[PDB]
Parts: sequence; structure tokens; C-alpha cells
Amino acid sequence: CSPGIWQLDCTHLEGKVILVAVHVASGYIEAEVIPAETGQETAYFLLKLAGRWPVKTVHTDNGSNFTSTTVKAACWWAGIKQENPQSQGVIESMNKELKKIIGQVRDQAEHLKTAVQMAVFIHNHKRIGGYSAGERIVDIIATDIQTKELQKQITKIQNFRVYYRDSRDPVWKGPAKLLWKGEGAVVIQDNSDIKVVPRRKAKIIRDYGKQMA
Amino acid sequence: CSPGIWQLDCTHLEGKVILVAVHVASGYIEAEVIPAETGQETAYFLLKLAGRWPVKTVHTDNGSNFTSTTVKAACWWAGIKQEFQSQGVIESMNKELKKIIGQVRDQAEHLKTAVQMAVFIHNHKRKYSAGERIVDIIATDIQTKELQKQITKIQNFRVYYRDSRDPVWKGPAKLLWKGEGAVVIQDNSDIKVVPRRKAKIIRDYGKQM
Amino acid sequence: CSPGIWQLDCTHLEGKVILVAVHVASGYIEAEVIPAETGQETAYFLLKLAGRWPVKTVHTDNGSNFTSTTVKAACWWAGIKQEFQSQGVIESMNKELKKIIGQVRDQAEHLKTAVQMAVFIHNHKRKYSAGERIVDIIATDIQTKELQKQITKIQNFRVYYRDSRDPVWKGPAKLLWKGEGAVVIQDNSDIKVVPRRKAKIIRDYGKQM
Amino acid sequence: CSPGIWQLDCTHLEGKVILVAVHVASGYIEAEVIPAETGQETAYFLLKLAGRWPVKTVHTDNGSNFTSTTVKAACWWAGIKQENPQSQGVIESMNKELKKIIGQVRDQAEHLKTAVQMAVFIHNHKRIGGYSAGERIVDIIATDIQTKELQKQITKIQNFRVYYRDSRDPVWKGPAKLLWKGEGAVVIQDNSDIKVVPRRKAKIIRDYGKQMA
Ligand SMILES: Cc1c(-c2c([C@H](OC(C)(C)C)C(=O)O)n(C)c(=O)c3ccccc23)cc(F)c2c1CCCO2
Ligand SMILES: Cc1c(-c2c([C@H](OC(C)(C)C)C(=O)O)n(C)c(=O)c3ccccc23)cc(F)c2c1CCCO2
Ligand SMILES: Cc1c(-c2c([C@H](OC(C)(C)C)C(=O)O)n(C)c(=O)c3ccccc23)cc(F)c2c1CCCO2
Ligand SMILES: Cc1c(-c2c([C@H](OC(C)(C)C)C(=O)O)n(C)c(=O)c3ccccc23)cc(F)c2c1CCCO2
Repeated sequence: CSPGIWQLDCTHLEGKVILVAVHVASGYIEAEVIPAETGQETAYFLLKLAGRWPVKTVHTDNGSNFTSTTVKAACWWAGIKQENPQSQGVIESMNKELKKIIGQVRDQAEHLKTAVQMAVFIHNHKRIGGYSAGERIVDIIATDIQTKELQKQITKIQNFRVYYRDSRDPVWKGPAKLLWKGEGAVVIQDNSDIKVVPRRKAKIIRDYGKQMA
Repeated sequence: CSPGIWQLDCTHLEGKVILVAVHVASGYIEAEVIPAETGQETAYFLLKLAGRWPVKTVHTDNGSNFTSTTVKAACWWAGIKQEFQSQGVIESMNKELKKIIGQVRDQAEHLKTAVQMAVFIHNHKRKYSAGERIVDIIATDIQTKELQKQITKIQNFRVYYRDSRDPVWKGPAKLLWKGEGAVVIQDNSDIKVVPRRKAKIIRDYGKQM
Repeated sequence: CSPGIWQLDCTHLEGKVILVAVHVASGYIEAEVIPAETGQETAYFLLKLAGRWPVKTVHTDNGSNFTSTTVKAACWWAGIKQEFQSQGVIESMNKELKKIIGQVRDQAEHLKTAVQMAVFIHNHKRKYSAGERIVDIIATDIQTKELQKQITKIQNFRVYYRDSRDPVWKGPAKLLWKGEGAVVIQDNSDIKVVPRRKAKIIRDYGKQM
Repeated sequence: CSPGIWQLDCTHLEGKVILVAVHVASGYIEAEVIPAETGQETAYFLLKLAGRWPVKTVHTDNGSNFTSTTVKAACWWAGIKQENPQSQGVIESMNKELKKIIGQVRDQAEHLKTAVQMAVFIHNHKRIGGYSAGERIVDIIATDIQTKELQKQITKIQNFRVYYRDSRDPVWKGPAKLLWKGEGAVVIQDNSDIKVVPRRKAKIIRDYGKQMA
């Protein structure tokens, strides 16, 4: 979702147009210099972009190169799918800030391109709050990574359907999902009510025969 | 040791020349394709490479790509210090890479396109898998330095305790923990914990500029 | 080396026991008189002593005064590290001190009073003189660290120049000076200066936390 | 003068009264703990105080111990002579600040006295403007040291009286002091006018026969 999204921009310098690859929350940015900006050139970056990390969706306000098929297509191989005021505000500014950064080392660099990357190195590296945006991406990603596997775990759990005794005497009530399994232990919710029960008490059914696995 | 360590190796390939990044624990790669090959040309990408991953050092099969001044020039901006069967594995990776490119080669007119795709495959390739990558590792590292710092802080402080029932006062000892009722510490071989009245812990000392 | 270095030595004297500070280049002393002698008691004054002069290390004739925990305790708050004919000169100083006290002894009922006076005499005693003291030395030191820092900064930076008329680019070289028209640098054995277009100087690199 | 002056105060803690020795410009402060405050005790500090550095004059708003002879007397052996709103404002505050500092490490120290010195160590040591007050004293002193010797040099120069030819033909005018001597070189001011002249042109007279030296 929002962790997946990255913001992409192109601005013109010395005629030559810069390639900008902002990360929406982490702010890690990858930018690249192409002798000429083209939808063609745009794609080459994207492949690497997906390669550094997965993006569900990427944003550009207008489509001059994105609309171009090679770009739309590239998005499909990645499966990245082309596209909050506060989030909105940061991007133009994000583009703006690097230039300011860029100017400082321009005298520092023979080649403007050589300079821009340096400009970017610092931006990821520069920082009492935060460890710098670049550091943030690794984390944001990390938390998500756990999440996804966990979600998957959750999904796995969701399928199975519970059988419960409750008191040893009572008539049965419709089956519920199982939150957790311990030996002699099960956790489920009949409707909204949560109860834990012993193994001999409850049998746990596999939800899917015929699964392709 | 391995974290923050990346390996780049010369690639011989049909047509244009490209070089591929390796982070050894992830095996992660961020290769780029260059029409012209010089360690220098290599540098521009490398400069891009460090930002995505701070890399402490790199070990090179060939001095010559390393020898070019500009290449060292990159090392310094980075503060990267060149790291003067595992290489065969990196090689194997390169090999794997080559194979991968081939599988998808038909799909793309341009070799470069293929290579990135190839990069993609190694990347996010299920297998506990390489694809998930070292991000978890980097995070653990991000977490790691602070702990190393806090412990280093605990290490920095010197705490002076008196064995209970002993007028003689015990030498400063590395403190394991601080508690308002009691703080835990080891002098060297023997570790003891005492109540606040029994011992005192200096606040700061000046060193390190 | 000598600046920031002070020597304290055990004093045997009539009545009460006092110990005297020495800064070797100044020969400056800030002795105090203690009814009870322990390295510990010594410490309270020492703690006072460091503030007036940061002292890096002290060399002691006797381990025992040094051995007491509290004494080491003082060393650490200071970050002072005990420094495990010149000693005879310090001794001579002590001797001189003793004599000095005697000259004025008659004037004062209390031995302590005399000693301070004695301290005063060594102090501000004309002779290029000790009395003017190391203050000039301390100042030069205060000035010194910043220069060592600025040079260290110049040392930190690496500058890359191309010999004029040479496509081959010269390895980074320690830069002696920066000029908008030209900057001065030495690679190692040979030192050359070039115009800004001929060479480039990286802005910063990251190291030292 | 003002470099010479130091500010001295006594405040009461735990009944016991602290001894405070502020430096007017440098702010370096020496303070000492006396089991009991007395004019007697006060003196002991002063001797050391003059000993660390010379003070022309020292300040206390009221005289309970200073008025005491032993204190006045002590001042004479040192030759220190007992006694600007901004300068005035800093002292009470100076006394106030250390206490705040003192409290922090009080838990740090078994003995309050042990603590106060530490409190002071920091105050001299703690610092983008300045190198910290303590560092300042060494400097302020240093500049003064040069000054005094220089003044002395000046005084030496002042005594001598100049004889000048000016043009080789002209009648002479009253003698002036000599600012500087170079071989074949002399600098003097006849009244307010400054002129430089050759040796053969001008003779330089020693100002004092009968000097005790
Ligand atoms: C085919 C192709 C193209 C594509 C190409 C390719 O070369 C590029 C340098 C443009 C990446 C290629 O090697 O095939 N080419 C050459 C095209 O002519 C083209 C035309 C229309 C749409 C896509 C491409 C563009 C892509 F970004 C892309 C792909 C496939 C994988 C996902 O990304
Ligand atoms: C300047 C420079 C150079 C360098 C350059 C630069 O342009 C490249 C296209 C080679 C990156 C530059 O913009 O100055 N150039 C042009 C040189 O001529 C050069 C010569 C000797 C050593 C380094 C460079 C090479 C580097 F690897 C490098 C840097 C700066 C950052 C750290 O790494
Ligand atoms: C605490 C302490 C001690 C210390 C003390 C202290 O009181 C003295 C009167 C001895 C200075 C204190 O106030 O705590 N005390 C009381 C101890 O009992 C003690 C025992 C072992 C080691 C040091 C001290 C000794 C020191 F040299 C010292 C310090 C702190 C600053 C650095 O130097
Ligand atoms: C005599 C004396 C006294 C003095 C003393 C002396 O002992 C002190 C501990 C008080 C310093 C001394 O050793 O003589 N004594 C003991 C007195 O009784 C006394 C009485 C009146 C005035 C001064 C002193 C006080 C001083 F601060 C002092 C001097 C002389 C040198 C300058 O300073």
C-alpha cells in the first residue's frame, strides 16, 4: 500500500532532464541522469527501481512518458501498477531540496551527473529525531516484511474451521475460526465472543481438500 | 563483519559491458550496464551504489579496475576502503545471473533490459529466501549500533561499590544494569549486585573530544 | 608532551601533612594542607586541582598513595591516567619550598599559612621567569589544538589534480593551502601547486561517527 | 584593573557555608568547603587565591569577615586591595548557577563538598562562542601579561629625551620622547607631530643618571 508507493519526477537541468525516484514515506530517493529524457530512458530506471524494492503504485502528475506504452508495459513486468495533502506537499519540495543540495557540490563536481548522485548520497545519509530517510526505508520495509508473512500466516489460520464441545453436555453451535493452537489448547471466536478450549473437547478441520499444493 | 560488505566483479558479456554489485549475505545485486568500461565509468554507478547501501569495503579480483585513480576517488568519498570458494559462489552468482538473463533474453531486444530483469529474478526470488533480502539484516544492524552504543555507554561508566559489611571499598566494576533499588555489575571474573547506598556511579567523564 | 603534565609528591613536614602540585614546565604549585593523610584526602584537593589545570597524567614516587581506590577514582572523573634528575628537580622544588616556608615561618603562627605564602613566593617569582607561569604556555596550547584541528582538517581532505599538459590525473595529495586562483599540495616526496581548473577538492567524507 | 578583579561570595548549604571565588571576566571560579565559615577560614582561601593569580581588588557587598582584620591583613600580604550593571548582574547569578549544577551530581556524591568541586570542574570545563570561562582566564591573563611587560617597555621608552637636527640648517625646538629606535633610525613626536630621523641627525640622551639600578 502506502509502503509500496514511490514518487517519481523529472526536472530539467542544463537542458538535460534529471530522473527522480522518491520513496513516499522513507523518502529514500534514487535519481539517475540520462543524456536525453525519454519514455524509453524512463523504463530503464524503473526496472532497476522495482529491483531495488517492490512498489505497488508510483506517481507522476501528468503522463508524457508514463502514458507511453513502453513505460506502462514495464510496470506490468514488475507488476507495479501506475498510480493526503501532507504527502502531496513533500514531493514538489523533495524535488526542490536536492537541487539546493546539488548546487553546493556543483563546484565540487566536473560532471553535473557526477554531482547529483553525490547530492543523493547525502540526502539518504543526512539526519533528535530519525536515523535519516534512507535508514527509514530499510525499517519501514522491514516491518512490512514481517507483516506480509504474518498476514499470510493469518490467512492460513483463517481457512480452518473449529468444532467445539464447550460444556460436555450442551448442544453444538455453528463453527468458528481458530486464532491459535497449543497442545490441548485452541483459541477461537464463535461470533464475537472469544473462548479457549482443550483438544479432546474440540476437533480442528482442514479447510481445503483439492488444494493444488 | 559480512554486513555492509559488497562484492563487484568484472563481467565479460556479449556486446556492451556491465558490472554487478554483490552484498554477500543477501547475495543482492544492483548491476548497471555501461557502453564504455573503465573503473571510472564503474565509479559513477558505485557512487549510486553506496547510497542505497553504505558499504564498508569491497574485494576485487582485478587490481586494474581498482587501480584507476578515479576508482579509489570513489572509495574515499564513500570512505570506502578497498578490501584489497566464496568468490566462486559470487562467481556462481554471476553465472546464475548469466543463465537468468538468457532465460528472459528472448523477451527483450536490448541486452540491458534483460540484465535488469535478470537482476529482478535473483531479487525477490523465493527459496527463508535471498529475495526477502538483507533489509532485515540492515535493520538489525541499524538496531545494532545503538545497542553497541548503549552497552558502550554502560562500558564507559565506572561504578564504585562497597561489599556489604566491608569498610574496604570495591574497585570500579563494569555495570550490567541500573536499578533504583539495586544496580548489577562485574569487576572481572566475579559479578555482584548491590543496593544504591552500598555503591556510587559517577555521572560522566570527558574523553573522545 | 610536558604541557598538561603535573607532578605531586609526598611531603614529610613538621606537624600537619600537606602535598604540593607541580606543573613541570612552569614549576607552578598549588599545595594544600591536610590534617589527615590518605591518597583519598589527597583526592579532594586533586579534584580541585584539575579544574584550574586540566592535567593529562601524574607520575607518583609512591604506589601506595596512588593505590587507594579513591585516588584512582579521582583519576577517572578527571579521565586522568596515572603516569605510572627531573624528579630530583621536583624534589629540589619541594626543598626550595621547604626553605621558603622557613624564611617566612616566623611571620605566621600557623604552618599552613606559611606554606601558602611559600607557594606564593615560588609563584610570581621574578627570575624570563617561573612566576609569570605557564599561562602563556596554556594559551599557546589553547591556540594549539585548533591549529592541530585545522591542519588535521586539511589533512582529512583529499585533493585530485591533473599535471598541466597531462591527461593522466595525479593521485590525491595533502593540500598545503587553498587559493581561489590556486591551491598548494604535496602528494608525498614532491609538492606542486595548480590552478582550480587543473584539480578538484572533494567537499567532505564521513568518518569518526 | 578589571582583569585583576575577582568576585568572592559565601552562601549557606546544609547549614555549612560555601566559599566562592568568581573571576570577574573569565568567570573561572574557585570555591572551597570549610567545616565552619569564619573570617579565619576566609583568609586561608585568599592566600591560595592570590597564589593562583594576582587580583588588584576583590568584591563582597557586605563585610562580616572582610572587615575582620585577619582578612584585611591577608589582603595586604598579597597586596590585593579589597574593593557596570551587567558585571553586577552576573555575580548573584554566578552563585545561583553552581547550586543548580551542584544538585545534579549531589546524588552523585557522598559528601556535599566532594560534589561542589566537581560542580566547579564542570563549570570551568563547560562550553559557537567561547572555549568556556576557564579557558578564558588563561587567555585574558595572557594578553594582560604581554601588556604589562609592554607597558613597562613603554615606560622605559618614555623616559629618554630626543635631540633632533630636522633640516641641517634650522634652529632647534624643544625635545620629544622617542617611540622607536632603528640603526640610523629614530621615531619621536615633537608635540603631536610625528617624524622619523637619521642617527647622525639626532642624539638620544639617557633620562636618568643616579638611578638605583
Ligand atoms: C519489452 C520491454 C520493453 C521494451 C523494449 C525493451 O528495451 C528497453 C530498453 C526499452 C527496456 C526490450 O529490450 O525489449 N523495447 C526495445 C521496445 O522496443 C519496446 C517497445 C514497446 C514496449 C516496450 C519495449 C520495455 C520495458 F521497460 C520492459 C520490457 C519488458 C519487461 C518489462 O519492461
Ligand atoms: C570527482 C570524482 C571523480 C572524477 C571525475 C568525476 O567524473 C566522473 C564522470 C569520472 C565520475 C567528476 O565529475 O569530476 N572526473 C571527471 C575526473 O576527471 C576525475 C579525475 C581523477 C580522479 C577522479 C575524477 C571520480 C570519482 F570516482 C569520484 C569523484 C567524486 C566523488 C568520489 O568519486
Ligand atoms: C566519589 C569519589 C570518591 C569517593 C568518596 C567521596 O568522598 C571523598 C571525601 C573521599 C572525596 C564521595 O563523596 O563519595 N567517598 C566518600 C568514598 O567513600 C569513596 C569510596 C571508594 C572510592 C571513592 C570514594 C573519591 C574520589 F577520589 C572521587 C570521587 C568522585 C569524583 C572522582 O574522584
Ligand atoms: C599573619 C597572617 C594571618 C593571621 C594569622 C595566621 O594564620 C591564619 C590561619 C589566620 C592565616 C598566622 O599564621 O599568623 N593568625 C594565626 C592570626 O592569629 C592572625 C590574627 C590577626 C590577623 C592575622 C592573623 C592571616 C593571614 F591571612 C595572613 C597573615 C600574614 C600573611 C598574609 O595573610
